Amino acid sequence: MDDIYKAAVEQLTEEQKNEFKAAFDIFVQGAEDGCISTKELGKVMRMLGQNPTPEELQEMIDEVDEGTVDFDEFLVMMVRCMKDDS
Ligand SMILES: [Ca+2]
Repeated sequence: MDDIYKAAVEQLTEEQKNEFKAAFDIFVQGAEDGCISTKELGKVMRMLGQNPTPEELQEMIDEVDEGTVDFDEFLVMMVRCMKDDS
């Protein structure tokens, strides 16, 4: 895994990582596919209680993308968004 991504992922509990993977898995044909689309990214995040805005999703795709989001990118984006709660 990318070392910076570890900055983010180390913030997650094991319970969180498992919950987040189960949510991500809803949005892929797991037998064939490892990424969700950029529209689905907002959906999985919202499934986990986050509410990213449309500008934010594009920014996150610009900054964290290594169109498509794999599981570790998704985790980093979750961590980012988790930190904008008020
Ligand atoms: Ca839990």
